[PDB]
Amino acid sequence: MLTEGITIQSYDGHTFGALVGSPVKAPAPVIVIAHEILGVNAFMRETVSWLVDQGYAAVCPDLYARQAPGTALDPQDEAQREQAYKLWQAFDMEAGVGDLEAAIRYARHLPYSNGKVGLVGYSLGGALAFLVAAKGYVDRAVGYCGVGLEKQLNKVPEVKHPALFHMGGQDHFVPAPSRQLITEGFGANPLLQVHWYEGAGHSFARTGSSGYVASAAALANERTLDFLAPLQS
Repeated sequence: MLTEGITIQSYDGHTFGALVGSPVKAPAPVIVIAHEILGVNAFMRETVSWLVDQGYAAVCPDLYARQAPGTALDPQDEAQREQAYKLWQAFDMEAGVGDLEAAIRYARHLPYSNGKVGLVGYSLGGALAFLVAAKGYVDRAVGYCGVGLEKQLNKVPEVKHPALFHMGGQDHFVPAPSRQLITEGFGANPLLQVHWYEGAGHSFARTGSSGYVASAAALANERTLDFLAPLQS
């Protein structure tokens, strides 16, 4: 689901929609949410609503618009999971970073903006969040469950704004040697944080998922809110 009439235009003229939640009170910092491999779906709607309740505005851009506009897949359904995997496989990461850059500029100039922008990414979006942190487009970035971080380590010293990552300790995408590489590499830059959630796998924070772990999701989300709080007026 997207907000009717909202259009954001990127570096190369491509345009894309977004789900937008205005803040309870103006002004407010704006959080750009980078979605999972499933597009702008029920969990994005819930995440928008949560951040608004917590004193933010939120913008969740349609990052699959270069492949199939309006993707919104329900992970309960096998056919929709399959569609999600196929879209992810073909996803252009560099274009996603450019699209996020455009969504960030858009967020910055919203009328109720207090001038500060954060980004929160999940799954596909958690990997995008690290790339955005390396580019330095936002004041603070958060990624949950990012895949392939261990292949992006040479970007660690490029990070010049705080970024926080939450990773399941049992995430099959991140086996022991990858966990050790990420732990050692990110630890060299004190602007980065990476927290591991023992006994939690991938999607440990996605309500409704068979991988959801309420205690781990609780701790991660609390740390997220405390990390974003300094953006507030």
